[PDB]
Amino acid sequence: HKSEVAHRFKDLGEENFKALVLIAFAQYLQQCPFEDHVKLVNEVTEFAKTCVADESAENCDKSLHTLFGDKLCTVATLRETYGEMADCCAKQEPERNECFLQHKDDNPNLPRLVRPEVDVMCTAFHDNEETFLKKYLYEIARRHPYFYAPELLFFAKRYKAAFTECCQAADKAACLLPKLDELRDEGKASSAKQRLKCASLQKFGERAFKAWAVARLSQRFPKAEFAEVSKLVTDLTKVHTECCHGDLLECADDRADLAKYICENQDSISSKLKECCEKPLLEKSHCIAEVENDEMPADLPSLAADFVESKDVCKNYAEAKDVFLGMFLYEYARRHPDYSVVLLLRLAKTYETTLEKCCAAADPHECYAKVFDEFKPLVEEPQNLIKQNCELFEQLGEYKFQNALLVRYTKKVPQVSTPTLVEVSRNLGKVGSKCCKHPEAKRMPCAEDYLSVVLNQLCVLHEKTPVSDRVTKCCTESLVNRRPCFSALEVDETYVPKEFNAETFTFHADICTLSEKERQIKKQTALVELVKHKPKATKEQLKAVMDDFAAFVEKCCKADDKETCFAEEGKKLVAASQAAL
Ligand SMILES: O=C(O)C(F)(F)C(F)(F)C(F)(F)C(F)(F)C(F)(F)C(F)(F)C(F)(F)F
Ligand SMILES: O=C(O)C(F)(F)C(F)(F)C(F)(F)C(F)(F)C(F)(F)C(F)(F)C(F)(F)F
Ligand SMILES: O=C(O)C(F)(F)C(F)(F)C(F)(F)C(F)(F)C(F)(F)C(F)(F)C(F)(F)F
Ligand SMILES: O=C(O)C(F)(F)C(F)(F)C(F)(F)C(F)(F)C(F)(F)C(F)(F)C(F)(F)F
Ligand SMILES: CCCCCCCCCCCCCC(=O)O
Ligand SMILES: CCCCCCCCCCCCCC(=O)O
Ligand SMILES: CCCCCCCCCCCCCC(=O)O
Ligand SMILES: CCCCCCCCCCCCCC(=O)O
Repeated sequence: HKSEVAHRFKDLGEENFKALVLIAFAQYLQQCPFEDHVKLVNEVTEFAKTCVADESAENCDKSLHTLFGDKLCTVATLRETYGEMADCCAKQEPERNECFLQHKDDNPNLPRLVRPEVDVMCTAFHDNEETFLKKYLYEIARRHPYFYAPELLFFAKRYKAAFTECCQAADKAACLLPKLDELRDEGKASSAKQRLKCASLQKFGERAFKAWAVARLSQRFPKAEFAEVSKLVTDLTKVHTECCHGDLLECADDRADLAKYICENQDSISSKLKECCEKPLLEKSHCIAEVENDEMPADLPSLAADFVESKDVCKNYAEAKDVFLGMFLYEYARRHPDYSVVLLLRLAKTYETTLEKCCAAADPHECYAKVFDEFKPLVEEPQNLIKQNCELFEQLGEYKFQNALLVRYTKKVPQVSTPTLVEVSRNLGKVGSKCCKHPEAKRMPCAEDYLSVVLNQLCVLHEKTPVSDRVTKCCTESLVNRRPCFSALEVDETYVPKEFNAETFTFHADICTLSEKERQIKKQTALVELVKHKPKATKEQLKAVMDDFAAFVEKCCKADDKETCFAEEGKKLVAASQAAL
């Protein structure tokens, strides 16, 4: 109302307010120590409480943008430490605010955050939970300055749930370590996803983005009328566009206003939002973004009537090409929550190509009579890819599925570095476990959701240091062609076997003494090097060498004086292996 900071403090509650202020400041003042940020937070919090006590107390009617900038410009070492950023303080609002957005550091050169020992974590968590939690919130925020602050706070609350539970349990390490792995992977995916949607808006443009949203919103809210979906898609593009411009408060206000619109209109949208729409502002937009798909209307026609049979198909199309194509996308996607959005975009684009050709024909109805037959192969290709891979994740388990991928992908693009081949192949196997566990109807969307970040990881890595033309081609293909292109890659014909290196296939007794993870990575590193040396080896021959090594490790980890039969019984492996292939 009169005091933005008082209204924020009253909507958020003191605990959330303090945490969000810490995140916000940590993301701009990335090189100031924890101590100094605790101080900014306590000052902003005591100021906010004076505004809550009296909205017309001094400085309480200042904009939150103004107060944020004022406190940044108050920092004593700002020019010494952040240089150019201090020059933003010479400008007036709103130009000061825009100058700060430009001058955050993407890659602050901070050491990797090392996971301490369970004992050390659980003790620190016990002795001062808030300093432990807030210090890690600070460490993560300074390192991820574009991470949406409310989403970083939702992660913090899950970390705190994981410590509260696990620091009291019998086997602390057995409880905690898997939860921290899941959270790390979920957090990294959310950080990659957030960056990619903004890069993609810029790369592929606003039209592609609105198509993507029509498809997603129609799957989620299949009972909403097209005009409601189109209104939601218009507001969603504005939210996403503001959010990518990088102003946290503008992004939060835009999200909150859309959340409120959706909650005020549940009857026109979904029967699934009641619980989300009872949450406080902080959790409401988060909650909606995760909501389950509504059930579609039971009694939906064939799309044939409006999109093939109707004699007004070309007239309807020519009148507003993107609205008609959007209506097609809406009707297709509301019927297929089991499809990837990109599959729905391939279908939409196939229909566009066909109406473009055939609406420029004397008997349009004849030219486009059988358009629906072109959808058959497009739909099956990813359905088959999922069946074949999710039934291999069955036969094998996660680890041996990663191994099957390792051999498949090393043979397709053997020029890729071993660490990239091991990383992507491990990650693609963990996409198996996230998504092959889901029923049929959720498999292709789960797969899409996780492949988009996995293949972006692989591409970004790749275009910073290229190695393969065919990878570059798939990475610079259209949105809809990227995955099909990767899946179309054939075993590399032109690749020359890599010259045998004796070191690479030398193992010691330490291998018996590594975590499960490090031992899998050492083995997977060797496997890739095996395929790189002998790319001609077949399934039968590689299984034979793998089973030989498998039998070697088990024998040479049981034996007395292990490190010798590793040297000795291990040179027998490497000779027997070379000949055999
Ligand atoms: O690109 C990255 O930097 C990344 F986001 F870390 C990613 F590794 F690609 C990832 F998608 F997060 C992921 F961790 F591989 C994963 F989430 F897909 C997973 F495989 F671990 C899960 F199981 F979550 F799918
Ligand atoms: O690969 C891309 O860059 C792309 F933009 F995603 C696309 F393939 F062109 C598309 F977005 F799907 C699309 F074809 F333009 C469309 F399907 F979105 C549309 F044109 F049909 C509609 F009007 F439906 F938005
Ligand atoms: O974009 C999607 O993937 C989606 F599924 F359509 C959606 F995420 F539900 C969303 F509805 F678009 C949305 F962004 F989550 C939202 F609008 F519902 C919101 F409430 F989160 C915001 F806050 F954006 F309003
Ligand atoms: O078709 C499939 O099996 C798939 F799983 F959907 C796929 F993920 F797209 C993939 F094609 F396997 C792949 F992961 F994209 C890839 F093979 F292209 C690669 F990323 F692993 C490499 F590095 F080999 F290019
Ligand atoms: C999100 C704020 C609080 C986070 C508390 C967790 C700190 C311990 C784990 C940090 C190490 C990096 C994450 C990981 O690899 O699991
Ligand atoms: C002066 C420092 C104030 C900065 C605090 C930022 C507060 C963010 C509010 C987030 C509200 C949630 C909205 C949403 O994502 O739907
Ligand atoms: C081995 C890859 C991940 C595990 C599940 C198999 C995924 C293959 C199909 C993915 C296709 C969805 C996106 C698309 O339509 O292009
Ligand atoms: C000249 C080639 C040396 C032969 C050594 C092969 C090492 C690779 C085996 C990788 C094992 C993965 C599967 C398993 O656990 O058995």
